[PDB]
Amino acid sequence: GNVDLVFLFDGSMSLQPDEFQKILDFMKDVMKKLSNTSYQFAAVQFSTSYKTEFDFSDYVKRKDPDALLKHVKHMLLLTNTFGAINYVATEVFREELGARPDATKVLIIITDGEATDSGNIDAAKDIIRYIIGIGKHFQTKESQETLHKFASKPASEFVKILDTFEKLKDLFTELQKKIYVIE
Amino acid sequence: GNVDLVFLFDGSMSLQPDEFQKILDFMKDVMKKLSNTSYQFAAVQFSTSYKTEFDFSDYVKRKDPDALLKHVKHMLLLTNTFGAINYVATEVFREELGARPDATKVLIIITDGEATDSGNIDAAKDIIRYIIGIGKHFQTKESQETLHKFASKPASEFVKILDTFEKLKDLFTELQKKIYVIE
Ligand SMILES: [Cl-]
Ligand SMILES: [Cl-]
Ligand SMILES: [Mn+2]
Ligand SMILES: [Mn+2]
Repeated sequence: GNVDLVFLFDGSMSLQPDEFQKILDFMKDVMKKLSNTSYQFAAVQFSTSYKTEFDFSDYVKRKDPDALLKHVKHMLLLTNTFGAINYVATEVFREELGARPDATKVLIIITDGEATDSGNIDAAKDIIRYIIGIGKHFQTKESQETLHKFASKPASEFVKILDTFEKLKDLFTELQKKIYVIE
Repeated sequence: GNVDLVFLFDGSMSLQPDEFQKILDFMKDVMKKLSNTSYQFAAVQFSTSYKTEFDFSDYVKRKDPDALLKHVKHMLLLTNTFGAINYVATEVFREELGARPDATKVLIIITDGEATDSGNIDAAKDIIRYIIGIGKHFQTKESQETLHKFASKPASEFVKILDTFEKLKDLFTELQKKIYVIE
């Protein structure tokens, strides 16, 4: 059926210009591949606070991915992941913002560091949540587990750990192998 | 998993140059949208006889549909669909020709007239068969009914009827709404 997918990307102080660009490229690639499908998209940059770069209505109005993200500016601040996730659940997934009523909700969280805040993401528990942890900040198994709480279960399918930002290209390659025209 | 898909397109005399071109356009549109996925394609033109325009190996070596179908010459003869389907079953789905051993076999038959031969297609029965009947030769319930025996069950899912070749543009729009990234 319909799929309303939200990209919640890390814009923290740790990211180098090229790394931030690779995150933007990844989001665009998936969007272009899935253009003219039953998917609709929204994008929110998060660091210390949260900013919807374009919401569902924006995408519907102008499907152009490159145009939708042409305005993004790297925040360069903290990594308040609990707040960011709750922000999507209540401020982005809204009918008035273009979200479709009984559409399946999906969240693709991309981050390069552990969350600097805490609390709960209970309000977002019914959204299908994928998280992509990139870079040396996720070298240890300990740091990787910290991401499970944000993603759906099992972690084996929903939590993806990438050692480099270059690997985002590999991940896109792999996701395309999972694309099918369903009966 | 892996999907080996063969397009079997009508090259009969009834087809005008632009109608035959729209059939090719449909095939290429499909292939382009499904590029870099688990799908691999082969195309066979049929009329009085049959011709593999490119096989699975060719597709793999040069994944460019436009380049893959540039030499196609409209046969302009009859409509031997029974023989054609049997040819795909035994002369196209072959590992030496690029077909993957246990990939799901799918056959997309595109035609604008009733078969001019008879027999059976028992040998192609394990292949998921879709048939697209286009035009004036299918304006009666009887003519449309004859297409059923070539496709998988139920006909309501595997038989597609288009009043015009223009409609192949519509059909492609429709099928894309069924494109999803599987878990
Ligand atoms: Cl950081
Ligand atoms: Cl004909
Ligand atoms: Mn960071
Ligand atoms: Mn014909």
